[PDB]
Amino acid sequence: ARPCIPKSFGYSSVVCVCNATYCDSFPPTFPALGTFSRYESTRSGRRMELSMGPIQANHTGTGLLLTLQPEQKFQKVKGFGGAMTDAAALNILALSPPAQNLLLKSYFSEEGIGYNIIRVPMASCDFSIRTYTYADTPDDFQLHNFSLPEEDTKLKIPLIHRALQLAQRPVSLLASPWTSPTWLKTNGAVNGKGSLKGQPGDIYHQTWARYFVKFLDAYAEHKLQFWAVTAENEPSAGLLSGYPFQCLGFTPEHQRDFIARDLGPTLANSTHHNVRLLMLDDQRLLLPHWAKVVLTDPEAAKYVHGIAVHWYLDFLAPAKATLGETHRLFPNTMLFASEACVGSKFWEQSVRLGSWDRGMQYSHSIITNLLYHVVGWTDWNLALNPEGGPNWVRNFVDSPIIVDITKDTFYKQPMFYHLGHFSKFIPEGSQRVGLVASQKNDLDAVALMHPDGSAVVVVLNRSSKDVPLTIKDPAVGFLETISPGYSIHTYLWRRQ
Ligand SMILES: *[C@@H]1O[C@H](CO)[C@@H](O[C@@H]2O[C@H](CO)[C@@H](O[C@@H]3O[C@H](CO)[C@@H](O)[C@H](O)[C@@H]3O)[C@H](O)[C@H]2NC(C)=O)[C@H](O)[C@H]1NC(C)=O
Ligand SMILES: *[C@@H]1O[C@H](CO)[C@@H](O)[C@H](O)[C@H]1NC(C)=O
Ligand SMILES: [Mg+2]
Ligand SMILES: [Mg+2]
Ligand SMILES: [Mg+2]
Ligand SMILES: [Mg+2]
Ligand SMILES: [Mg+2]
Ligand SMILES: [Mg+2]
Ligand SMILES: [Mg+2]
Ligand SMILES: [Mg+2]
Repeated sequence: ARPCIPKSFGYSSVVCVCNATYCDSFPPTFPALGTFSRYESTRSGRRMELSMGPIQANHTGTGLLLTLQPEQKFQKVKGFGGAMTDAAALNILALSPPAQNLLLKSYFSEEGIGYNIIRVPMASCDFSIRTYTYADTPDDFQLHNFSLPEEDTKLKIPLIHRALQLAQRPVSLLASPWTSPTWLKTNGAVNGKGSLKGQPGDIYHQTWARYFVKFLDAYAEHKLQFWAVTAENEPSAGLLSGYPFQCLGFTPEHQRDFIARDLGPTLANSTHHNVRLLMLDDQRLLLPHWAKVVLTDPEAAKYVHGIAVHWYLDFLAPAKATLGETHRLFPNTMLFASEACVGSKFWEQSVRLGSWDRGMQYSHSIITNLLYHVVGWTDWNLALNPEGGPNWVRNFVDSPIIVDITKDTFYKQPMFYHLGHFSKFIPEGSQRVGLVASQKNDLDAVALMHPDGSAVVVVLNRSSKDVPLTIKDPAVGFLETISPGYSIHTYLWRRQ
């Protein structure tokens, strides 16, 4: 294992500096029964530092106790990852090959944080430098002129293969479109207010559904298979006049009927029938309404595997009214967080190198999502430049890895480590279990059990105050620990 090379840029914490010959690295340590592992990251600069401690048979005192309830079972976890946008691919490929491989290993290798999801845009988005679709030849309803351009064949696809080949965990791919070809749209433009022409069940909608199959066919020719697709990225965006970049507007009723008549049946009657379909792929305030509109129509519901949710400017929001209510109404339709990013005010710089606050936003969001039944959490761009780009409409945002081309260097932000406290230690098939606090407290925490029956607990302290605490597992005993102010911990232990 190789330690963080820390660097401050004046924010509250440090980045870890990587280059062609060096990057910080680690696989999770399950010590002997009766011992626990602790991984600690701190604002002061500790980065996922491993320590161990004893598990006692007994505990006495008045301090905070967190008690696992391993017989209280909740959702199974699909996983964690990020988005291979054109911008992410361009930034990674701007490094020398050895630096590229250390960046990819940081995310995708067991030496890194064990990502197992990659979100793949279907053609261009704001994090593109060229506006294109896969079928720009006008009025090509047959999709004879459907093809993948070099953004896919020379940048994204080869990087996806490289990422998958570094992983031991199976990696799941998720596809989402931003716009259709403009000749399928009411406004004839990639951006602005515009929807598919006509109505679900017609030639425009059947062509758009077929475009999904042609996309999956084309990636399958490149030996890539998808776990899932979403029905549209941010369908509410295309309802807005002046929307600045690629979009395709659907009301929830339009999405319902498109799924029922066109996309569901077209996918089901294809070689890609095992690919899951996720609805919504948009902000939380649209729930539970969107779920009610789509999932109460049995001819739409039969095709919808899950509900994809985005996080933006609401990482510290309460989720009971949106995620909680949606789970209560539709508990057998999984919730999955398909996109999250930190945005700045329109006049502010998008990237804050070394912001601990942005790290805490990521981990607080992941904990909140897990406590409201969400099965996975997906970051946005895997890497950006120090401006938060490139981006053809200057809609810059932050990313967990920032590439500086001019020094063949990349910077791992606090967000990287906050996500890794979950991704590295919560394999696919892990299950959230109960965790109860003895007294009111300022901590954020979640407990899960691995498929093999091991325990994992994440404890985030967004306060400035150190909090001594005890964790009880009724089968092994008590972990006496401390949660320092501005820390995040992941605890691991064997239960037998
Ligand atoms: C990439 O990052 C690594 C880690 O921060 C940098 O590693 C450093 O590499 C230099 C190589 O010149 C090492 O310097 C050595 O200094 C001694 C003492 O003067 C000298 O006798 C040696 O010949 C050599 O120059 C340095 O110790 C090493 N540090 C670590 C922690 O491994 C590397 O420089 C970075 N690459 C670039 C291009 O900045
Ligand atoms: C579209 O595909 C057809 C059939 O292969 C081909 O004849 C035509 O040249 C293509 N059109 C364009 C504009 O590429
Ligand atoms: Mg600290
Ligand atoms: Mg308790
Ligand atoms: Mg897959
Ligand atoms: Mg408009
Ligand atoms: Mg495919
Ligand atoms: Mg409007
Ligand atoms: Mg978005
Ligand atoms: Mg981003």
